Amino acid sequence: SGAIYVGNYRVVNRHLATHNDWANLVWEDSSRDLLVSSTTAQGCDTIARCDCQTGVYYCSSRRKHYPVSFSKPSLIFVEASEYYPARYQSHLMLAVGHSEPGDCGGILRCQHGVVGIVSTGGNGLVGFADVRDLLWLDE
Ligand SMILES: NC(=O)[C@H]1CCCN(C(=O)Cc2cc(F)ccc2Cl)C1
Ligand SMILES: [Zn+2]
Repeated sequence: SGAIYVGNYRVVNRHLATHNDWANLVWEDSSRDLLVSSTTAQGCDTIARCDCQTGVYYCSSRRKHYPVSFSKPSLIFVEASEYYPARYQSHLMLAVGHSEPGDCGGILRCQHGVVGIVSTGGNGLVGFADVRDLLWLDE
């Protein structure tokens, strides 16, 4: 669980979106595992606009933050689940680091701000759905 709040936006993993997020939909993309919904109050997260490859993510299964090097956003094959058939998930960045199914929603961030959220993982790897290209979150 976990979301990014930037202005009147709520960014969540599309597979964990609620009835409320779908009834207030702005944008959603199954290929990225992302869903953005409208909120009434103001959100104060800063989104990073950069090409950083180092940062810190929160791992809720360990109740700890961890520093990682992560790859550049790309199309990576993701094993079938109860939410999706087997497919390439776009805009994904991988890191060596601990991850568990309930860790989805944990924020990844660099000195510039929010980079993305935990979306995939397994075998000592952790995958993050990137949000730095979503320029419209700012405006
Ligand atoms: N983005 C997706 O399609 C997700 C949907 C939920 C399932 N999923 C995972 O990777 C689950 C997972 C397994 C594991 F061994 C360690 C961490 C995680 Cl996040 C793919
Ligand atoms: Zn950065």
